[PDB]
Amino acid sequence: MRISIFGLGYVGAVCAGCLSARGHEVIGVDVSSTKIDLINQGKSPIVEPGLEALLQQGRQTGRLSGTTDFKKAVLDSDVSFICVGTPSKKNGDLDLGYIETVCREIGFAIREKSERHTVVVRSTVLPGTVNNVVIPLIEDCSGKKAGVDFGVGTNPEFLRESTAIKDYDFPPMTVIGELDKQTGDLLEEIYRELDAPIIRKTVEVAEMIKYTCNVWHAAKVTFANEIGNIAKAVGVDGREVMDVICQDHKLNLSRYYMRPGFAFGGSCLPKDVRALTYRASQLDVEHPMLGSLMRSNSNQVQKAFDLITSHDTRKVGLLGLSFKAGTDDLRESPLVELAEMLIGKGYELRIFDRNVEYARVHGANKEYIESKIPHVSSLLVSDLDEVVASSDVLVLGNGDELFVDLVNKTPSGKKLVDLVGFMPHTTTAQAEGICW
Amino acid sequence: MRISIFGLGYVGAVCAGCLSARGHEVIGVDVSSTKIDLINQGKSPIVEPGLEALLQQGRQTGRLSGTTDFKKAVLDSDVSFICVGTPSKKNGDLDLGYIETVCREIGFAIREKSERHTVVVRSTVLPGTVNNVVIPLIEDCSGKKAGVDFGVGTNPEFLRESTAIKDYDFPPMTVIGELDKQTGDLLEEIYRELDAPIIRKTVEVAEMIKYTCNVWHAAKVTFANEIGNIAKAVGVDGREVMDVICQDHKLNLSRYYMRPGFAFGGSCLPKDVRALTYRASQLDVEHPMLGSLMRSNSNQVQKAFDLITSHDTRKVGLLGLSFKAGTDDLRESPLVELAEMLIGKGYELRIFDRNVEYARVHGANKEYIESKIPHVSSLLVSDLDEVVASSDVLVLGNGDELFVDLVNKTPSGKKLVDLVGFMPHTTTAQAEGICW
Ligand SMILES: Nc1nc2c(ncn2[C@@H]2O[C@H](COP(=O)(O)OP(=O)(O)O[C@H]3O[C@H](C(=O)O)[C@@H](O)[C@H](O)[C@@H]3O)[C@@H](O)[C@H]2O)c(=O)[nH]1
Ligand SMILES: Nc1nc2c(ncn2[C@@H]2O[C@H](COP(=O)(O)OP(=O)(O)O[C@H]3O[C@H](C(=O)O)[C@@H](O)[C@H](O)[C@@H]3O)[C@@H](O)[C@H]2O)c(=O)[nH]1
Ligand SMILES: OC[C@H]1O[C@@](CO)(O[C@H]2O[C@H](CO)[C@@H](O)[C@H](O)[C@H]2O)[C@@H](O)[C@@H]1O
Repeated sequence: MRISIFGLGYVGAVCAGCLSARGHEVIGVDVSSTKIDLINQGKSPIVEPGLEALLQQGRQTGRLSGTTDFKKAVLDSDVSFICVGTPSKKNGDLDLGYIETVCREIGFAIREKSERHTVVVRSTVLPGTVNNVVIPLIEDCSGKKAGVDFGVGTNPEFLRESTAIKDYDFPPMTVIGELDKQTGDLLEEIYRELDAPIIRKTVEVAEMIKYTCNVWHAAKVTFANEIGNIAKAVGVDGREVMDVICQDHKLNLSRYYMRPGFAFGGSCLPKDVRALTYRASQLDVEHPMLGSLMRSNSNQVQKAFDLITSHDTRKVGLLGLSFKAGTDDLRESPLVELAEMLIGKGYELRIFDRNVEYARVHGANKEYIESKIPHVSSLLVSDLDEVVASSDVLVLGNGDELFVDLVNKTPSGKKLVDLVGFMPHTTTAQAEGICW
Repeated sequence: MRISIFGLGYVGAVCAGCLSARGHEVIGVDVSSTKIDLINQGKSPIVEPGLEALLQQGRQTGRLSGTTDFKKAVLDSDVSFICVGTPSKKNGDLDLGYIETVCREIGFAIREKSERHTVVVRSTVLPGTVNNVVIPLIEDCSGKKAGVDFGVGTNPEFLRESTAIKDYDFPPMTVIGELDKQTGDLLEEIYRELDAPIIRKTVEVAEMIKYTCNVWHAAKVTFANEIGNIAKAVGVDGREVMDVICQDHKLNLSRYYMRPGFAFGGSCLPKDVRALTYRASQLDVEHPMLGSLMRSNSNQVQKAFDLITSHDTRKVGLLGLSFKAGTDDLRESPLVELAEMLIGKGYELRIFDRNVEYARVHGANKEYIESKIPHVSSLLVSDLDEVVASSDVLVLGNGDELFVDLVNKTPSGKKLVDLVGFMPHTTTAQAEGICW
């Protein structure tokens, strides 16, 4: 395919090299005549292993060239990848300056082009950027309309500097933000041979995925460092500790714990976080990230409370009370906390939990339930149908499979607040999720 | 084996069921008459799938029993597991109250026994607890010596409530904290049949591993929730976003980013963290964890500075300047930041980086290197041997393979500050790690 790439930096030069190596005819575009001149000499503008060879190969086969003539580039290509910078503004916000300039240029360029052109944003931009910035600018400069006249989509990159070519060749996945199907199909064709999933999503999901990947990488580093600092302070090797953590692919390096939802609770996570951070404090080890967990957690409880109390009714049914489905353990259950908040605010609360109800009859926790939290346990209702019938707002609190039916076919006149993820789709007038 | 278990709660009751089901003679000890009575009836004190059957089986076969008689329990077993509570004190610190009484009880019971007994702590306790609390109390009350007269070890548990039996049967790994070899060997024999690695470390490392696992789990949930909250605010399904994150087993769900070391940097992580948190703030989405990353990161830079300047010399050699080995990219490099801190405080700094040295004269970043940061780049030295010979403190800043030789064969009269992990072992008088 004929392809134009806007921006020949750390990302764009690699893409240019990798695409031309696969047989595409690539025209690199940059405002920097320094970078353009190097590329036309088969020279890498950066230190990146293997890049110079790919650029050399591209010039020799006539499949790679560099230019500042953006109009010609667009006229001579089927698709333009935007790979320009999105640096921070002074205040930390996303600087759209370069994206804006390129969009105007591309719009001017396609104004009289009679073949359908396609624009693909590889640069990392926030959700909303394509709708509110890219499309309007291109549409205003071209006199054409997105979709029918020109294709638009996003295609984030996951390359790491120093291993960019290997990362391109063997990525974890290809992510496509799709508006019109033609562009999505075009991108699928370009990446089709890679051994990784092609994931097509809305533009907004695609961009959120990119940011989430990068912030996750940052969170991982930060976690390893804070733990490392604590380990050193207690006289052990932080690398040894993290090495063992990384041998666990069931809980540590799996998708478990990675579902957006409600606060964590139970008899161990809260106390163990408090104890480790307490010890770190005693040892003069600052730990901003580890020290933020409990506050964030409490914030999530408040968030659920705010969703529940936003409905002009006092009749709340709480589905689940112990900290997890399948256990009766009430210790530091966020659902108990939520229940107590509701009771404190005068709500008419009914609660269903088959595990806790069972525990009132069989088990060693009867005294806790009847004497320690009587204000809450007295609100237990043994019949799920009754909780549903007599409540207006139903809160899906933990993962009991018995709550599935209620979500699949909700009686009329009820509002659901989903803290776990039972909902098949996003928030509607009758059902709202805490993170969807 | 003959095993006694102290504490028949959520963890202990499960261990009692699973050990007796494997053919061991198990004597469960608790101060709660309620729990003991239930065990003796073959009844579960808790709602935990499959547990009651195991307890029934243990009573039927005559392998399981419960008692408050701690002395007799110890006399009639060869190993005691401690599974008592370790709840928070009011201040968030670890409450050692239950472990202290159990240690005294066990200590008095072993005084009454000539044969060698073995004590294994399964309860989650902070690094240092076994050496500073458990051992002294057992020794004091028994008048005997740890390791020599009685076996001592730790064996953290990784069980989740509601899936505890499945987790016992199919754990990610078995972790053993070891003092005397006999106890380590005994624990290995108990867990040999399981399909998972057996990891034997010092007691402190074992204790640290357990905490790190739980705080990691807490961090995972918190990350998912904060991202979810942002996702909902931008009109997207947070679950859809995280589902895609979890499809990446190369960067997201791998060990990459999980090594303790230095601050993250480069042209993308910092700016993307800043942009996402900025947007979250605009959308009134609180995000304590995500909002803590940059501060923790800057703290790590300060930590390195502190180690470097602790040596009473001004001659510093910095090995690595760009943000990663194998690239010349200086954008938001933590090593450049560190260099500037050192220059600002009057240090005699020499810098080695083969990539920046190359880029300074070939490529597209020359003007930045020569005109923007000459106060740093002018300190570049071509010969690694020269930076080494002329400096007193050498800082291992990024992962260049060239630095390996310096670490394995360090010339006399140097102090190494390892920010990466080149050191084979922990901190010594001549070499210190940022997290080891
Ligand atoms: N302490 C520590 N730091 C680490 C570790 N692993 C990496 N780092 C650091 O994390 C930073 C970023 O490195 P890396 O992610 O390897 O490279 P890069 O920043 O070029 O790539 C990331 O941004 C890309 C991008 O947005 O363009 C992404 O595409 C890419 O996937 C990465 O997330 C660097 O400061 C690293 O030193 C670790 O285990 N421990
Ligand atoms: N939001 C969200 N919450 C989650 C997710 N997965 C689990 N949770 C929650 O995380 C909390 C802890 O649950 P879990 O770890 O499944 O069970 P438990 O707390 O019994 O076990 C943990 O502590 C044990 C222990 O110390 O005894 C550990 O052994 C064990 O591995 C766990 O870390 C609960 O509040 C859960 O609801 C998720 O994907 N998203
Ligand atoms: O150490 C000698 C003695 O120990 C036994 C068990 O008591 O074996 C243990 O130690 C061996 C050597 O380290 C290990 O290979 C083995 O796994 C462990 O049980 C006896 O086999 C031996 O006589």
